[PDB]
Amino acid sequence: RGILHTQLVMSVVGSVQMRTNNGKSNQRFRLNPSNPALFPTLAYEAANYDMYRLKKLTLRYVPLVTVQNSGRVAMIWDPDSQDSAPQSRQEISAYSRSVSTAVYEKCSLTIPADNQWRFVADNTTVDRKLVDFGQLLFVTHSGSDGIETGDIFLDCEVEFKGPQPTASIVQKTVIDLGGTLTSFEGPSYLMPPDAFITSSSFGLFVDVAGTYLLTLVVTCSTTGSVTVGGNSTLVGDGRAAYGSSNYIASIVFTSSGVLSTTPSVQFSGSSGVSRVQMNICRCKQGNTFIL
Amino acid sequence: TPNTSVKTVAIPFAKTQIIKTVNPPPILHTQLVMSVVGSVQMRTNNGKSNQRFRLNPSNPALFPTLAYEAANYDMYRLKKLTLRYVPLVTVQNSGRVAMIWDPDSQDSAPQSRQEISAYSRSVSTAVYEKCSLTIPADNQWRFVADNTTVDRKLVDFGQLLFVTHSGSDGIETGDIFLDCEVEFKGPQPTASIVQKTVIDLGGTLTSFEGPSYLMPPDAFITSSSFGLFVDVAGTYLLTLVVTCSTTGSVTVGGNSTLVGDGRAAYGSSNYIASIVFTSSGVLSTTPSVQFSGSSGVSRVQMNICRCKQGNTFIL
Amino acid sequence: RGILHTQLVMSVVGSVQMRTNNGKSNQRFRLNPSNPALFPTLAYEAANYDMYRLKKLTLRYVPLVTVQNSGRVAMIWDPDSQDSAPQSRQEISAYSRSVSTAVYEKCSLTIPADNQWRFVADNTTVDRKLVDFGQLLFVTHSGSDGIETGDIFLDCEVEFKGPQPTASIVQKTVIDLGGTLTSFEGPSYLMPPDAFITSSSFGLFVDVAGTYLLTLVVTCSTTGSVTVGGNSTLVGDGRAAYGSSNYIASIVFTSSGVLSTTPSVQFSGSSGVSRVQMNICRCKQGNTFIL
Amino acid sequence: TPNTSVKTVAIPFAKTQIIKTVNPPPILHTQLVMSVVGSVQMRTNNGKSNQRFRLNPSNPALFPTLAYEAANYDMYRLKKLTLRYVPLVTVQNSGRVAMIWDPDSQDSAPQSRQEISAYSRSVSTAVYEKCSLTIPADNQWRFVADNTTVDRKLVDFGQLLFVTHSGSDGIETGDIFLDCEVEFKGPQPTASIVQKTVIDLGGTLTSFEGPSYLMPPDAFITSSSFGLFVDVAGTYLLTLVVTCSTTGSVTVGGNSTLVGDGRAAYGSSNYIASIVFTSSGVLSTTPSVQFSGSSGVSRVQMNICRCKQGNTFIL
Amino acid sequence: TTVDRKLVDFGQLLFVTHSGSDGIETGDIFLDCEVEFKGPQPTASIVQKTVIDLGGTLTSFEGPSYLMPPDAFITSSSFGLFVDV
Ligand SMILES: [Ca+2]
Ligand SMILES: [Ca+2]
Ligand SMILES: [Ca+2]
Ligand SMILES: [Ca+2]
Repeated sequence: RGILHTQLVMSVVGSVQMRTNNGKSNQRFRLNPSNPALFPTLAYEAANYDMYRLKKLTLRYVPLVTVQNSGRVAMIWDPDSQDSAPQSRQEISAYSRSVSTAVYEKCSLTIPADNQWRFVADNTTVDRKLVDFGQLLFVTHSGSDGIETGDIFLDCEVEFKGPQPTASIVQKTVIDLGGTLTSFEGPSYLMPPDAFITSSSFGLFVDVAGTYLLTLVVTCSTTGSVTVGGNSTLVGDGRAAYGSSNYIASIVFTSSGVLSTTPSVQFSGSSGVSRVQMNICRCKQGNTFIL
Repeated sequence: TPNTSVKTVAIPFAKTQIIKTVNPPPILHTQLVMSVVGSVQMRTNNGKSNQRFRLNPSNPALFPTLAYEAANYDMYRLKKLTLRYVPLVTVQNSGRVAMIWDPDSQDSAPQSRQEISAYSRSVSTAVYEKCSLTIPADNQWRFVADNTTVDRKLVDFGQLLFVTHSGSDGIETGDIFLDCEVEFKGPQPTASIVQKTVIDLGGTLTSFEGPSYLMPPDAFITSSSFGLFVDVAGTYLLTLVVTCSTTGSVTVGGNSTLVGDGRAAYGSSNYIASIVFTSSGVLSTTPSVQFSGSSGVSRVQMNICRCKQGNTFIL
Repeated sequence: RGILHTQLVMSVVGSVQMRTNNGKSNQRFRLNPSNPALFPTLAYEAANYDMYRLKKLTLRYVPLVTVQNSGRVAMIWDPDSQDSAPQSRQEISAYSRSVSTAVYEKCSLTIPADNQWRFVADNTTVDRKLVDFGQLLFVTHSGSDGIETGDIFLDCEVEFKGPQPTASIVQKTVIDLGGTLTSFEGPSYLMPPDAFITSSSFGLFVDVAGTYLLTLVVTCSTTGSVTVGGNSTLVGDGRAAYGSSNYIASIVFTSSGVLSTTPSVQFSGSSGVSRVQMNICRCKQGNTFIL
Repeated sequence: TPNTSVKTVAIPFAKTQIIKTVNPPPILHTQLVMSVVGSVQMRTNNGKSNQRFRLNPSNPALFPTLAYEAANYDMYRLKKLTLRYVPLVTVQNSGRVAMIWDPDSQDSAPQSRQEISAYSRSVSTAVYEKCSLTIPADNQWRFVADNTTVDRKLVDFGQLLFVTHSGSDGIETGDIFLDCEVEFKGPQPTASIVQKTVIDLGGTLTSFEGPSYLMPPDAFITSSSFGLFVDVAGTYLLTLVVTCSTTGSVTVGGNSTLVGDGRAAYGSSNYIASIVFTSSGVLSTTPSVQFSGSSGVSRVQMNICRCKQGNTFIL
Repeated sequence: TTVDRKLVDFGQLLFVTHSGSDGIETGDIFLDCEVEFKGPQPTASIVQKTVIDLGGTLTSFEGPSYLMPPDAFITSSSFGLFVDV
């Protein structure tokens, strides 16, 4: 028999109007084990292999808030991985596997598994449709806007066929003025609508809920302070440096996955930001820098 | 069969539990462990050390009564293990309490929201609603921790971690109970139930002679001051022996109060006191026993005994 | 068959930190019928006899507060009557008969009785251990500090062997400067840590929850007013007098047994208090003094 | 069998009860008695007299309908007696309501917390939670109270006391219901259902001719004023006959309102009025019927009849 | 510690020798028990507290019975204990 793995997926933040996978597109919750959002602990095993096959899948929304904040969390599975995110509130019952209850009460949803071996995404494939097992979509619509409602767990029995040299679990992203985040050599901790640069400032929203390690490489002309807040606190040893036209810093912070209308990591005060290069690693608290 | 099943849930109001003892024979044994103090940001074992709850019968936090019977034996098992968080609050206060068991006894604690859910064996419901966690047992015999070993991983059975976040700040939310059937194999004469802990400048606590009342992230020394954060909740008996150059005063902080006849004395380079205090184990950001006002503190040596309110000295 | 007697024992006041029998030592709840705390109505029958034997014993914590104040009331029986009060929170499960639930919910605890005749305490015995049936200990530890949580009832079937001329149910206590309450010729309405005198003032805390009658005899040099508040209200006819160096007053008040950080009966404004002599009787409301 | 039994209690939210009548025959009989007004300090029968609820069928407080049928008989029993406090409030308001039955009918009331619990037969739960008290019956036949006796201890079956404290101040907390199977032995012609009460200066009410609408701690006279605290909650018909020297006015206070055509007159040393008021029985610290402004009041004589809103005089 | 420890203990052992064979390891005494215990405490404080005044003897507090009152002597200038356990 296999081994179950309970894994944290989201911290569900409620909404008033209508909202999909909360701040993000219909790209986040792909059913591949090469996805840090749905698989925070199996992505390290998924870097060693190229074929997977799912056996048991349950979603387990567990509430956290007091029973005073009305809401409706829905959990939806697609067989596609390229269908668009749902548009209305009432385009929810038209899916195949769906559980939609109130915010304050726990749920469950079982997903029937196939028997086909599928590729583990270390790419840059064009068709995600034939690779993934499907999407997971999470919808909130009543109210109780800025409140951590609950959190969604996920249980798996994943087996892997033929191995591989390890896919490098360190991102590498580049921003230009007017550009977006563009990943390089994987994985997908950051999605492209997660950052912004100006002529003087810089910011990153991080919602995967881990403890990470940055290496800022920012091309500016003056120095700038680096503040960490909103979703994440410093494991406070953030040592930066200046020199030539580069700006180099290294940060250890612990995000919490919750949305906020403040960037998690923010760089301000400088002038003429042109490029920002990143590396994120998912480290632990012992990887700080002694003053 | 209509493909959508509407199920109704009636969330009533405050759920509580009522606990009676019988007790009968000359063995399940429920005990309190903590009172869960909710916090806003993120917190482990609620301000206590990163190593505190630790499955030996020679551990004062989990077994304040069995630790005396554990001194007369060497081997132990643990048969039945349940953790039975009981709420004390209505459905009005938000928050989350999680109960975690490690198979290690030397890991650290989260230090994230990521690590709370999938540890291996964890129950993470809300504050106002009851939990129940069971731990599967083994059949191995392990040493009772005497004459303290270093790698206490092959000795203990594991940790308990008790993580809360996103409260409901510092309120009596609930309390955690613990059940055991402990059996003991071949006996000792006894074990010395008096700690001996030593601090140097820049160092931490290093315990000798056992048991584990104080743990190394509980004390701090400076060139002129000294402090202990006793978080075990008993009534104790100290003997401060502090290598100073001047005299000083000893006050009793927030976690504890005197039985107010603490007699101390100065003399040679040593400074010797003897205090009887009663601690509560709740957090407070004051040292529970504080010695300040002196100069050139280098060593502090301790003896702690768990004595009642008649072992105080008399003016 | 016998006759049951439901009797009020405490008004349980919650606590934040850790607290035994709330303001008092491990002397209060001795299992003798010569104890006004555990036996407010059988102490009048216990003054006539010298041997007792208990038959049925139940404790019946009945709550009073709304279910918003978290707490933990514990009720503990000892077979000793000279063991010390428990030290920690977690030295509760190590007793023999114990029920510990939340503040807002009722409990029950039955105590198995013996068959030995034991002496009724009209003394000044050294060993209470062989006389009493045991202790009762009451512990509160979460929070909800200054709140009347509930009250503990107690049921008995007590039979008495050979009679006696009546033990005088009027206390007599003396305080000196720097001294404490020292009782004389019984009973035990007041315990020694229940009073304080200064060079100018005087106070008594009364937590047995009855209606009483004082005779203050205070040796001062000037007069002083007598205020009653905190736990008890005047049945308001308090007539005092002055004269020579004595100060004599007579008060009828009704305590409620609840703790408060104000003395129940307080005497202030005078100068050179040296001795205070008392007599307490447990009277009724008709024993006042007409103006 | 593990010596510690964890039992879970789910305290839901507001519990209520729903009461319907059927009624069928040409006999259990539920009635309201009070609406429990919680108080902060300590209070008996909620501001009413120390003697009010009193087990005769000739008592308007407990039997506003049977008192007319009780006039046609002499003996009575009481077979079934339940008291069934129904809450009207959520689990948010603290407090305590106790329900007490005495075998005496002439004792006083507490006047402490000591006397509430162990009276003989008492239920003392919280405000938000339901109670139920049953009273065991006898087989004796007792006189219906006519042509008022003095020692009404051998006549009545007992008292009801209804003590609240530590509220939740003056809020509609709950209400108290009362069930009876009353049977009557040999009949009278009738009984005169009109009180006659007389007050002198310094004295109290002394009732004649029955029944017990007003009770002696309900009225006060001065040299110049007069007041009644009617706490029975009906619609009545007064005839004030006050021995004065001057005229005066009559107002209707807080417990009651006019049917506003109260016609009075002066004349000789008497002063004669005739009022129709409708009282509610709730406390208020104003006299419900007040006569003030006169001089040298010596006697006040009364007649009260329980008349409906058509027995008012006309301007 | 109670005072009248007669209703508490089960008795004494006395172990009298005479007319020796002076201070020689002669023999040794063994003791057998089946002890059973009824209802439990938290613990008992296993640390003595004994106090001597001038002219007085040992008066023990807080238990157990390591030292007993004919074991110590004080003077104006000296002090001694005969620990025999
Ligand atoms: Ca590959
Ligand atoms: Ca580990
Ligand atoms: Ca006697
Ligand atoms: Ca009576």
